[PDB]
Amino acid sequence: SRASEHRNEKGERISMINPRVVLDENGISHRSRYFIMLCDNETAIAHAKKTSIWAVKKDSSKRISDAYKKASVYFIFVAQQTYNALGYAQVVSDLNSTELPFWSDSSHAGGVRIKWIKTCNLFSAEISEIVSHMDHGSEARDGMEMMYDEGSRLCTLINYAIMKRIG
Repeated sequence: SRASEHRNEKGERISMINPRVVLDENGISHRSRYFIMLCDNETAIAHAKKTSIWAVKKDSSKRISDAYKKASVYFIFVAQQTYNALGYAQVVSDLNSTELPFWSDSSHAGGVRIKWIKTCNLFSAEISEIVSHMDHGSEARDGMEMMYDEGSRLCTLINYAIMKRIG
């Protein structure tokens, strides 16, 4: 609990990576919010990367729409079996039950439009570690919200991994 007690002078929790970012007491930023998508279907991700659409499950739809209305929301995409990084995107529309992708099913409340920031298919060991511990030390649940510092690390690690493969 050295993260949870990392504070400014006023006792507000702050990010460990960016001290300018104030967090609530679950380590979440008011302005940039991050959700993990565990991808088990190569055809779905190929479709999502081409058409900039994703499906939101019923178990996480309410939290995701709450966040979309209050902050910038990002989805970080990771292969289910390996935690390979697949990319990250900003959510740029609210849930639309009419615009679901072909691969969705009754577990999904609706679709959202996204704007891709990075796309790749790469293993990053540090990405895998973060995802392995995202649910209070246990492995991530699909669609869960992560802490600001987790999202910021994942995005940088994806950016760095892509950058390094070009070289």
